[PDB]
Amino acid sequence: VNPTVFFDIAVDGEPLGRVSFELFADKVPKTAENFRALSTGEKGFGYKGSCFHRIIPGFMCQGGDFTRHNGTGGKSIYGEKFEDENFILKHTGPGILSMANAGPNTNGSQFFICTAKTEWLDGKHVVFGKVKEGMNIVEAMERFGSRNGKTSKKITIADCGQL
Repeated sequence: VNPTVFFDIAVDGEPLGRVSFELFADKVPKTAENFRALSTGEKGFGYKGSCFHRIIPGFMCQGGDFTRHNGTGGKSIYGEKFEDENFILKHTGPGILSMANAGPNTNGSQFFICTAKTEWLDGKHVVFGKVKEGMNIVEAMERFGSRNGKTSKKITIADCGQL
């Protein structure tokens, strides 16, 4: 079946709670595997200790830049970038997990958790999972965002792995 991965979220080092994601390996196996492996760290690098650098309430939470912590870095398990696998799945509402990118076929490690329906991203960003448990924790994280995306406290992935 599809893998489930968890993030344990901290706010300025204090524990907030746990989010778990279902990864749609049955429909986007290469994209799901990248996120899974970065969550376990099994390749020697990944998300543990990294931050959510951009949070816009009513839009999305963005993270995954574990090399420069500000949206300019990250890398995939396949190299610096990899292709758009397919666009079968759509941005249907809160909880959707989708890849950030900088143009066609530029996926790395950055991702965003949607907190609203974002249909204008359909066909441009690859959807590859959804929040399974802990959407309330995503809602709590949202409250530390701002209109321009800067967070008022440091939101980090204190631990992560596969359930």
